[PDB]
Amino acid sequence: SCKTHVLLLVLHGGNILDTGAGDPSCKAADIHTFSSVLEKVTRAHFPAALGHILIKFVPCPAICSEAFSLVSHLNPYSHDEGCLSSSQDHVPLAALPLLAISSPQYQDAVATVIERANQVYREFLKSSDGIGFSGQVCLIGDCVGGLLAFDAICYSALGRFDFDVSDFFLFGSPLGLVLAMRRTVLPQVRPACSQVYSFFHCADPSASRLEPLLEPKFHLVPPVSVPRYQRFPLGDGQSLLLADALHTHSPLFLVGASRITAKWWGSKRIDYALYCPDVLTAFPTVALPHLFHASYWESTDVVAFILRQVMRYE
Amino acid sequence: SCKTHVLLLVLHGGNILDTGAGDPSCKAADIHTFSSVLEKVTRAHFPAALGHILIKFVPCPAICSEAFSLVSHLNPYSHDEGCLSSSQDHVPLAALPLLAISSPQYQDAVATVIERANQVYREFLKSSDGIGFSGQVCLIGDCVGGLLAFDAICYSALGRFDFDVSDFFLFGSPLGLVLAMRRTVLPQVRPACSQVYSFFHCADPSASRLEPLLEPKFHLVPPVSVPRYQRFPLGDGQSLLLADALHTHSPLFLVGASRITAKWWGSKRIDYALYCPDVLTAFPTVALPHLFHASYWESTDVVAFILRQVMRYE
Repeated sequence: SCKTHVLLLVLHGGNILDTGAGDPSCKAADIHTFSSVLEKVTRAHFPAALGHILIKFVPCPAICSEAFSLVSHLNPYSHDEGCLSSSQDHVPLAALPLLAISSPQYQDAVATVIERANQVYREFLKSSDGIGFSGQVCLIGDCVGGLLAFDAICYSALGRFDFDVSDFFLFGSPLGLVLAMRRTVLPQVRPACSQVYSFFHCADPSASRLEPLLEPKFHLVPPVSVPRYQRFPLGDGQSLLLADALHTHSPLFLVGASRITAKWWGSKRIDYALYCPDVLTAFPTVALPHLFHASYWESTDVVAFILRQVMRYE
Repeated sequence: SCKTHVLLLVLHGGNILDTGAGDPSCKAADIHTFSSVLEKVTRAHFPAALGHILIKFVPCPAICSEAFSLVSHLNPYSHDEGCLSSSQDHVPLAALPLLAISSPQYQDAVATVIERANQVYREFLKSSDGIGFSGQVCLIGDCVGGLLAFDAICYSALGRFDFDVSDFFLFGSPLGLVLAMRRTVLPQVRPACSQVYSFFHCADPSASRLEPLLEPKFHLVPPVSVPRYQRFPLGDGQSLLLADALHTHSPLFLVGASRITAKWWGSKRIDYALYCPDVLTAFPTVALPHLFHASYWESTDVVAFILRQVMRYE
């Protein structure tokens, strides 16, 4: 009945250097660009999806504001008020998410995200495109929004989203570092979703693997290489299944297989490395969080990958 | 009576990438190199100090071991067991001190350092060089040892050192980042010493200013430039006093002057930037913590500076 089969809900929190009140047009511009890539890839190769996948977004609070001010005041190099210096090659970017999630007010940002996402979902259900919706809701979190999205669906084994999450995609999010901090302070939390797919460019300062936090020996298993759309528009035929990694690397892991499988966040691999044009690596450190953030919204590699995953429901 | 007028006690904890049991000969080699620089500068320009300044060291625990393992397992790049990859330009070095001090066992490392320092001090007092000692004890902390040394002398306004600390020198220590984390979680702690001098090379990944944590507008006052011994073996004649910075930058700060002066850690500036040979900047990120760590023990710039400070007691 309903024309929308899959709702892609984007939790847009910006990147680790964003501060203050965001520009709402900037968030909408990101989503418009992403939506145009989705439509183009859909027409070229997934015509059965045309008109059936809808994108909505949720603006998240900029939880790195105070952390940015502290890091900027720690900078040994000369700089102007409210600024970093591009000469600081090793600006401590990894401290920004850690300071952000350590704030006593971080939990309030999570509660706010849940409230805004439920309002967006409810308006969708009343809209013409949402009447009679019975499909899948996938979550997409950007660099910072991914952190909030994860904490919003996590449980042990503030309210809650009004929907059940199927696929959960993370765009260059430093979640791994955050979870390493939380394990250090308080030494299983798992997300309530059908699968986690965490994308990163290896050279992104926020690139953080999650698989070795579930099973440490995965640090010796390479991340999955996402196929370049230009060469493999239909994918490269790889199964993506955890069981294939366990089977191929059985000496490393193998009760072993069942214990790892039980604690995994889905039946597929979690760590996905994206092809990184060499141009992106020619920039000073302070420019990289925005450049990597912006890359996702126009990535045909990422969009084609997402589309392939939502076809087991067709 | 006693031939030793100043005891320089070095808390040697290594750098943020050190793990496991240290090589004791390595720590002793560092201290021997430092001691030889001290003797050479002393003979050239402080002959009244010859034979009257003694160096002792205290090996500290390698509190970054577990953090190193986590960061190494987060690395998106291919690497070997127990290793970082030099291709990871933005390895999250800033996470290492933060994970280290967040461990529930960090407080036990501080207690252990206090115990070992008191044993070293007691053996010194029994030695021929220490009988009748009535002089000053200065503390020197290296990158990691500085963190432990600071927490050992801090109080609000585990045991304690058996001595009172005069000057406290920090060699490229990420204390500022640690204190920014602690202020974020629990939003005055001050060290029990006559003065803090925190040295850094601007390009050192652990370089972190402390002055803006005491007074935020100091982020717009440059750190003090340490004179190069090659050109200014006797110093450049600068007072180093906080009051001179407040006076010269009075519009920024000025009850203001008295409140800032009261919360400062001594009467002198705290942030000291060292000249950095360009060679040190030609190295990949994973090599920099050791290279910067090693630089201090052979630095005539640092040694001449230290010697000038211990002359107000002559």
